[PDB]
Amino acid sequence: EVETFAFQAEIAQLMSLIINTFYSNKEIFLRELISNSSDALDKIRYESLTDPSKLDSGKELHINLIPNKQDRTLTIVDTGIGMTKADLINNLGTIAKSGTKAFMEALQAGADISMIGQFGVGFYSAYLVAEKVTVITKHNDDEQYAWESSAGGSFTVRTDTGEPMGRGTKVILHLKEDQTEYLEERRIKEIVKKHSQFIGYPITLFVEK
Ligand SMILES: NS(=O)(=O)c1ccc(C(F)(F)F)cc1Cl
Repeated sequence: EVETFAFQAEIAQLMSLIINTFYSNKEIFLRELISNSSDALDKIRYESLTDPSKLDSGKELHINLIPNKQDRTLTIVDTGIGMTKADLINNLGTIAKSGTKAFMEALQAGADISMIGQFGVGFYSAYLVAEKVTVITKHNDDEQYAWESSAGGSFTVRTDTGEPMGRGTKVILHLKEDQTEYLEERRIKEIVKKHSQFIGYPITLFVEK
């Protein structure tokens, strides 16, 4: 059973801008998603300081980067706090309407797309490199859900029948045909070293057969 939702008009506008603007510095998508992962890990760590049972769904706090050249996907997995179904529908836990408004004013006032994370909507930079994004998530207070969008104004949400996650979020980037450099080990390593050197969780880059 799949539910289909329309993006708020302002978020559809943000996604179209990300997809249509000529902007060569696409690599910042990975910094933005790793930063969201770290924020999510901070949240469950803070909750665990006063309630250790919040880690019963998994004590390890980490980020994994999983390229798959056969599927042409880059997956970013974190064991952070996760998202409820309500969170997913509400723009993946962001204040995306007000963040988009601030972001587009900044762009007309000299800013560039790499600054997206300062406006709290960095998730949508995934569409710099992905034709489709799937988000699998598990929050302690809800079931496991799958969010998905190929832009075009709509997204779907469904209960996830896939591999149980324990707790956290998995962002699956179905990469555009000309963006497969982000599946190469040396390219991913370079981006992590450049932009994510001060992330306070282990970032493990998986290798492929
Ligand atoms: N930037 S991201 O897609 O890797 C991401 C990571 C974690 C979370 C959450 F907080 F919910 F766990 C949400 C997102 Cl959207």
